Amino acid sequence: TLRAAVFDLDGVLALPAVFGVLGRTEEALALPRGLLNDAFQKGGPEGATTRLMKGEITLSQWIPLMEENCRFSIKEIFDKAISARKINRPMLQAALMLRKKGFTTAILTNTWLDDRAERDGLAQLMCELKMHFDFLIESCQVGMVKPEPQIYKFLLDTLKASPSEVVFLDDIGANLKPARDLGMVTILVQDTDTALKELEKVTGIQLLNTPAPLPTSCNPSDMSHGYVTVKPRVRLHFVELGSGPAVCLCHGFPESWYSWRYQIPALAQAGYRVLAMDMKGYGESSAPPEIEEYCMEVLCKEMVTFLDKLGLSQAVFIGHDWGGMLVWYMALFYPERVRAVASLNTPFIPANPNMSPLEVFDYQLYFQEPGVAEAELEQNLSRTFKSLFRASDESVLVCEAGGLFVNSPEEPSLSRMVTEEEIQFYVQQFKKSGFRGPLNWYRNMERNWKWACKSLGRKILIPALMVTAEKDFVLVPQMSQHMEDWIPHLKRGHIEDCGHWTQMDKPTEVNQILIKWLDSDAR
Amino acid sequence: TLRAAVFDLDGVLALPAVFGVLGRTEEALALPRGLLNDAFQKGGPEGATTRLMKGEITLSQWIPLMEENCRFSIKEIFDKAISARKINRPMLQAALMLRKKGFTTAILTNTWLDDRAERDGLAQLMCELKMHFDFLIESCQVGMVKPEPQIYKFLLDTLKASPSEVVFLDDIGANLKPARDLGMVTILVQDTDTALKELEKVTGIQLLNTPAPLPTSCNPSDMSHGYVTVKPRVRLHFVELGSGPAVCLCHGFPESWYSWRYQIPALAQAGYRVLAMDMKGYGESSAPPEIEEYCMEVLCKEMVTFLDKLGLSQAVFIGHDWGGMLVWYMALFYPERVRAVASLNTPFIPANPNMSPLEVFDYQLYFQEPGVAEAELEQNLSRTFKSLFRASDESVLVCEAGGLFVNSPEEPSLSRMVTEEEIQFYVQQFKKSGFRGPLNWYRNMERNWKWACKSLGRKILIPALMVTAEKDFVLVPQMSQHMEDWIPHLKRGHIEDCGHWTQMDKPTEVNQILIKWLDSDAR
Ligand SMILES: Cc1ccc(Nc2cc(C)c3c(O)cccc3n2)cc1F
Ligand SMILES: Cc1ccc(Nc2cc(C)c3c(O)cccc3n2)cc1F
Repeated sequence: TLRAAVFDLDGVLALPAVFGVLGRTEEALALPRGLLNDAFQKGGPEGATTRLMKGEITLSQWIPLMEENCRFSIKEIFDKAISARKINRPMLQAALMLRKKGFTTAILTNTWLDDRAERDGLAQLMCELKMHFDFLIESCQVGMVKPEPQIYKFLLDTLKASPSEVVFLDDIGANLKPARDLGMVTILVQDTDTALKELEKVTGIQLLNTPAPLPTSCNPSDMSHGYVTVKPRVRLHFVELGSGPAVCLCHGFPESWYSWRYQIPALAQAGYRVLAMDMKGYGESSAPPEIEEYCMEVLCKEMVTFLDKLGLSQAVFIGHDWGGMLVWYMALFYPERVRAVASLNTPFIPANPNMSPLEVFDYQLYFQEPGVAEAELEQNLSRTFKSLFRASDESVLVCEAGGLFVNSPEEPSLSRMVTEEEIQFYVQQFKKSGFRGPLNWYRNMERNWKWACKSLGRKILIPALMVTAEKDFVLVPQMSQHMEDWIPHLKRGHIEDCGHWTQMDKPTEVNQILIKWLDSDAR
Repeated sequence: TLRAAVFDLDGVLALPAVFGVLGRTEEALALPRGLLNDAFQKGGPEGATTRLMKGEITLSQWIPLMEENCRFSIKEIFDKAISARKINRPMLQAALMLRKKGFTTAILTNTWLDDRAERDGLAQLMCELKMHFDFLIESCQVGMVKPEPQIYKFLLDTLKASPSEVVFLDDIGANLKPARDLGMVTILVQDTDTALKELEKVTGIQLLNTPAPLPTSCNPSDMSHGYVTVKPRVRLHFVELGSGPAVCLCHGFPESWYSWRYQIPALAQAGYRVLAMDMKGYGESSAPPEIEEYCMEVLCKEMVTFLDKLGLSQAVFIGHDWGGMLVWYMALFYPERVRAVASLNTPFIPANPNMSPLEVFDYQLYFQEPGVAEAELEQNLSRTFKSLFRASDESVLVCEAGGLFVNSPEEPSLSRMVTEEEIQFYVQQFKKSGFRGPLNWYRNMERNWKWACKSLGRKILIPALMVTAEKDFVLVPQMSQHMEDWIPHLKRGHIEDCGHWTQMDKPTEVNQILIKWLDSDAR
């Protein structure tokens, strides 16, 4: 039985093949057939290309030697061919499905050491692909090349498997040949669909016509964890991924940086430097007990200090729920520090200066009395998160009846939005500080209103996005209707059949909405 | 006696004053004298400008109201005026000198909430200035304005000082008036030199004609600390500051991320995202005991994984000593991941394939035997660092005589390059893992040579800088003479009267050299 799948890069995981550009250049320039392909393979295992593929020489050293075997521009031809080569999405998807089902996956490729001025494009491609596989074996790093028999024995050694346990996929029959002679299952890849039919048939796993997959998530132990002391007793923790303009993600109640797990790899891949916060009172961030430590004024001031200490003059701020509330106040009180602002679910409603704030919000009154909601929420963490984190149809949820979970099961079923593993991550995070810090975010209504009244004559004029979730019953889309009065250039997004837990309910659409808005309005 | 100094921003810490552009526009457009200055102050404490300065309205909301009081472009005039306004360097220098001598320093300014498309320029200015002061009091954040008496009582309250203990500096006599009526020492700032003469006279501290100050350093507790697991038993720690292209700083033996303390704020201010590493075996990074864990191949592989996990397709790599050696091998084996490479002191010398590496390097033989050098180096950490970290003339330093510190004092004097506090930072870092991990970097000579021989046919063709230190007797400038044979486009820098500890010996020149090279060759 098969337990490992091995894929080539050029012509298998990445298309169009760089090999196929030599033939196209010949046809475009009306040169003799196979002229450029011949110059490329000139000298066989003794030639310039074999030296390049073994890592003896770099791509820039090879360009003049290739120009020789040819005797326009080889650099220009290869630059265009490398730029045009993109990830073969259905092939990646099939590799992803096999790994998910327990297969050890690997990429085995004949490649070079790229020192071209434009090497970054390829570096980015390899980075995106590699994260999805157990191993990446590059000819130029191992000083071995396909079809030499040693690279295959090296592949089996790294895989810790016998040939009969390995499916090997390649677009070059000659490179496929030694794997077969060893006893491996082999697929000659010409067109993707037929290759996948062959793969599906031999593995007994459905790979073709499969349902739309969820975006890539985060493994906590694989992330870069950052820590910033904003004041003597206050430290802020964040997860960081990517390069480009800074995008600060702000979760709600009772959440985590992990609530953005589906957005982090997507936003970093779209060209942003993502900073996913543990908001004050949560996870690895500090959780002081005092109520006043959680008023909007102090939270926003600490987020400014967080930027100060990291050396960031600005960040784009994206918030959900209480994070969405924070983000509107960052835009109103610190516009110089906010590149752009986006809120998921939380509308921006100016404070009524002629009315106190306490005058679907029975939840907020139950949360007022210190200790009451903490007692109920901390009693059984697994139950708390399983009851809370549910889609619109999964509804398991007043104050009065004396509690949030009065007519709720002791052992709720697992929502379709989460796995048992993901629930347990939240359980482990909440074991450190409990619910006091998180609940204090609701305990500053009067302070928050007083502070908000100072902004009543202002408008939000920096780039802004409001994202509504059709089926959020706490933060209803209708509550955002008058926002344009205060944010005239406000851009919008809307997600149908989406509950309160936007990021995990509808991750694909959240990502589509944010990336499109970031690229048009945030740089 | 004075213990606090308060500075205005416009016309004091930043020049030319934004107020002085109204008069220049009037003269350029041949408009009636004081026309634009009059429209600006129209309505007094009831006017549009007072509302803007109190934070009732944002700059973008104020532009149309100002256009009104005027009845070209107000936005255009202010955009140019804000862009032109730069930090008043000698004034900042004097504020820096007073704080160093125990003064509580603060900025008190009449400013606005900037929501302009180009607000970043000012956000960057405020960030650079603020880090150097105890307090920043902005009119738009406190809803109070100079010359109203409450802002002055608020300033005294934040300062926790009585008026007679405060020197207050302002370019507007009317704004200076209430501080004087309270009993504060006041300086009307017209020209900088005269203002500083007045400041020097009243404080009794030399501020004018003072020696060239060292670049801004790092306070460890004020930095963002990052942590990346590169493999099960290996975690890498780094300090991170700034935005822009990633610049990875790699220290030598027996050093720390803190060895780059003078480069971190300078490089971040020049527009780079600095990642200052604790190299494997050092500080908060993991220190496994095994020798093989420290061969160049594994170290370079882990640095690639560090980039993978942070989502960085490339970084510019800058190394000193053993970090300089690592950085040349990153360029040779991973060019796709290296934006540009720079080495301080460490030359690039290709391996001799016909000769073993063991055949000024008596230090390296003494370091070979596990436990010997650890015993001597760990015996007294304060003595180890005080003896090592010295300028070219301070020389307190064979193997034979049986030791590194044979004819060295038990209590060495403090080098001019370091403070007692800085030595103690290194002492505290080294208390965690000792010298085993650091010394293992010298214990892979044969493995490193074997790995290096695979690169003998390659050239370094990506952007590269070699920086030589005249008085480094281990890594002598003459050892770098043939480097061009392998790095043809190699750029150079040279530092005279500089010992082995380049960064702390000559910080100003290191920064000048790196920034100039980064801006021309690294983006
Ligand atoms: C159970 C529950 C209730 C409310 C919220 N979210 C919010 C968010 C904001 C922003 C609120 C708010 O601003 C006022 C009152 C209640 C609020 N509830 C989240 C929950 F998990
Ligand atoms: C005491 C001492 C000796 C040498 C070095 N630096 C180096 C750096 C490299 C890079 C070396 C090397 O490559 C071979 C042998 C010795 C080396 N010494 C640093 C010290 F603090």
